[PDB]
Amino acid sequence: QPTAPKDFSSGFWDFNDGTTQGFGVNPDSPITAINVENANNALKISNLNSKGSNDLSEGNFWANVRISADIWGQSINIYGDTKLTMDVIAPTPVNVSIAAIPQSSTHGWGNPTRAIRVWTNNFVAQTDGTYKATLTISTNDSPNFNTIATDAADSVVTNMILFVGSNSDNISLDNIKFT
Ligand SMILES: OC[C@H]1O[C@@H](O[C@H]2[C@H](O)[C@@H](O)[C@H](O[C@H]3[C@H](O)[C@@H](O)[C@H](O[C@H]4[C@H](O)[C@@H](O)[C@H](O)O[C@@H]4CO)O[C@@H]3CO)O[C@@H]2CO)[C@H](O)[C@@H](O)[C@@H]1O
Ligand SMILES: [Ca+2]
Repeated sequence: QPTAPKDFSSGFWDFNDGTTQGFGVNPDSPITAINVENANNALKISNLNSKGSNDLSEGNFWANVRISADIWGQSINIYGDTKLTMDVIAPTPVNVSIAAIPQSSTHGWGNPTRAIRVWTNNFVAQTDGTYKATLTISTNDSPNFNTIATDAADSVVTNMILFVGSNSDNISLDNIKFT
């Protein structure tokens, strides 16, 4: 049930248009019974723990669910960029593991070198009641990200795959952007 973006004028995924802005379970995901929807102007990913998408290690993110913006219909020039950052939102401080594989027309895949984790102690309470952590993926963590960001001949991200793991059946991603 992924839904195309209605407004991507910010140049990054802010999920403020009520859509999953192209995101949904990836065809090659080992896990599929994961819910991906828009809630509270964010990308809400439910049941990660119940479906075994809870690997929190650095190199076994292969066991986690893979999501991708297959019906995104947009793109982002990332030449010269060095980071992929996003806010992880949850009602209580949880643990979330994220590995990413940005894709371009000529650089379709690269095995992530490592997944980046934010642990409970990384979450800060928000006045809205929820807790939020800032997760950042460097080009050092994703070779395909480094390849695209350093390839002036083809530095346009046309899609992306995220490996998402958590010990919480309720987390949200928001403001996923390259900088
Ligand atoms: O073709 C246009 C279409 O492409 C979509 O992207 C595809 C990639 O093109 C495709 O290469 C990629 O395939 C992955 C596959 O999903 C992985 O599961 C698999 O992983 C391998 C790993 O590479 C090996 O090193 C390791 O030893 O084993 C694992 C599995 O055992 O690797 C292949 C790549 O070789 O899948 C993408 C989609 O999931 C774009 O997303 C889309 O936008 C384009 O339209
Ligand atoms: Ca938002």
